[PDB]
Amino acid sequence: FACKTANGTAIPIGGGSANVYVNLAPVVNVGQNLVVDLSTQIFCHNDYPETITDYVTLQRGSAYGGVLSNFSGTVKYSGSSYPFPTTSETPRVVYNSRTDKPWPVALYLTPVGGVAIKAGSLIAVLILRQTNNYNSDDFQFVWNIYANNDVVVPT
Ligand SMILES: CNS(=O)(=O)c1ccc(-c2ccc(O[C@H]3O[C@H](CO)[C@@H](O)[C@H](O)[C@@H]3O)cc2)cc1
Repeated sequence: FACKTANGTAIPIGGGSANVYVNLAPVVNVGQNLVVDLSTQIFCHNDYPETITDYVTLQRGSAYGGVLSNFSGTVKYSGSSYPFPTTSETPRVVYNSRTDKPWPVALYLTPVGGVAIKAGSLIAVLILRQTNNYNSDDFQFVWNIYANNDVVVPT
């Protein structure tokens, strides 16, 4: 089991850390959601699906910077939503193919004015936890999520 990003970096077998850079809607109003879709950013696969089933959770999602100070909301993981920043580990998603499969995570963030997220800033850290039905591997793939652009909340 290993993963790759839309910015051309990787995390190999056994886990590790990578940076992800997301383009964000430049304007989000109060009462609206800013969507941060990681399924277009993070892709993973199973290295031996003939015999091994991989299980993948969002272990913890943490907020930083302007997201931490100016937003609340949810994380949607494989079709169900939970508070973000997270308060539990999600259910598992199965990875059962060598073919790249998106990691089905998206943040829905709503403003609690002006530049609310600064370009280049860290907005979130998402920990992907991978186990399997084969051995006792239990690995963390740590994704540091950065904004590529400013996000403005109008008055
Ligand atoms: C080379 N001979 S073989 O066909 O029998 C063979 C080759 C590779 C493997 C192999 C076993 C464990 C592996 O472990 C990783 O990949 C798993 C499947 O994605 C993960 O569950 C593990 O955590 C680990 O990343 C990867 C490849 C097994 C058999």
